[PDB]
Amino acid sequence: MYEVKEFSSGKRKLEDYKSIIGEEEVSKIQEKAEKLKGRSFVHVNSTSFGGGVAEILHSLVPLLRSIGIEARWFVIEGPTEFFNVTKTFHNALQGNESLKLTEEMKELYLNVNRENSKFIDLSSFDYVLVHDPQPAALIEFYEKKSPWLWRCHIDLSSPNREFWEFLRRFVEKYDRYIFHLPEYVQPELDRNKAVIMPPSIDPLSEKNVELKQTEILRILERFDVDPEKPIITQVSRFDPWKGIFDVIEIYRKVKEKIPGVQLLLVGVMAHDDPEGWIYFEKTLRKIGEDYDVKVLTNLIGVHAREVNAFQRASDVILQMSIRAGFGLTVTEAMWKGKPVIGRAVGGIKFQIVDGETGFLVRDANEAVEVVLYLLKHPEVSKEMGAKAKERVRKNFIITKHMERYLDILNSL
Ligand SMILES: O=c1ccn([C@@H]2O[C@H](COP(=O)(O)OP(=O)(O)O[C@H]3O[C@H](CO)[C@@H](O)[C@H](O)[C@H]3O)[C@@H](O)[C@H]2O)c(=O)[nH]1
Repeated sequence: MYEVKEFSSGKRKLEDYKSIIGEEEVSKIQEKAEKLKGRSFVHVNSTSFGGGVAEILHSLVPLLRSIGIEARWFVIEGPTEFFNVTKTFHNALQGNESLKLTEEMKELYLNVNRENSKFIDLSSFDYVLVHDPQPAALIEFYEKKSPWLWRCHIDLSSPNREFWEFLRRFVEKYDRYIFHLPEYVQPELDRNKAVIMPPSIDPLSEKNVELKQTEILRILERFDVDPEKPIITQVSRFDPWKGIFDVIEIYRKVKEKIPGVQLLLVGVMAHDDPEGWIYFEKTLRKIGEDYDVKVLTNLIGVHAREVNAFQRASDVILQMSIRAGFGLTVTEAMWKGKPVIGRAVGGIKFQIVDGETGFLVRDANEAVEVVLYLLKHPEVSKEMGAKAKERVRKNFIITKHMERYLDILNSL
């Protein structure tokens, strides 16, 4: 078990967001964190590098720090055979009821959880929070003297039975379980000690920070994207159920009346995600030699900062997911003042206030209508964008995410 101590984001302090949230909120926040001043609020997970969760802590911990709470962050160490197993666990918990949980696995998972719990005495802190499955078992290697919270960053609606019944022996021990959406809360758990806490975006990160026109134009020209013509964009993982092919049809029907329209299919995926690269290849084969369609991925040099650009340069952003999680992508777009058009699923039906911040449609033809409408009425589009930004500012910001943590600690 290791400890971060440093923070990439730097010294993320509430003050760094004052301009973004206003002083009434910066106060409302400071007030709620005084009643917990000097407390111990530690976090435990699997890494401080590869992961959005890690990126969240790098800003969330400093923040808690700078507001009177002695927040601290510990990580778990381990051999490949542990993460490969936890990878199986991860996929098993999210469907894929074709994986087998063997004893060799349980031994390794639990053991690794044993050795890592002898480096730091988590039970000595006022509040303990554990992130995802990898360290969920730490709770039975100490004598609780304070509340322990279980933060889940994945779906648990249709979990491989075998695997859930195992992880459940540890989860049920925590005082509270935290899920992104009220569809991830497995019934085997007491819905009174369950908590809905949507993920959040950080206004000051590479992905969301506001770039300067010159840079946006440098990234645009680099990927042969004409900013002087209209642009529609869908940011997402390349898999069979994200509407990627529907989007391609919306771009084509739209393109009959607006022959200059461009489509940006943006997606960052890990190189050990064969599934996603196959679907990627399939998309290119489907698009053919129509270069008004831009397939932009990290294979070609696209990362957080380029994604930022692509979203800012978009006139309309889509999310025709058939099956979706919370949809932080819709959150980022909304925060950038863009009207979103997407199916009503997962976090997409929650974030979009149809007809106000964006539109919830049922198919591609309904999608085509609204894209033309929006593109036709840039003022209506400016309006929908402005209100969608506010919804984010008042509901899904990292500072609002933290304030949610206070509310929970103030209720123990
Ligand atoms: O091509 C991409 C796709 C995503 N992002 C970033 O990732 C976030 C969006 O993630 P979403 O695209 O919101 O992630 P999910 O597809 O919802 O992740 C799935 O897989 C997760 C576990 O890995 C589960 O917890 C989720 O519920 C499940 O929906 C955004 O903030 C982006 O910054 C990119 O930069 N490029």
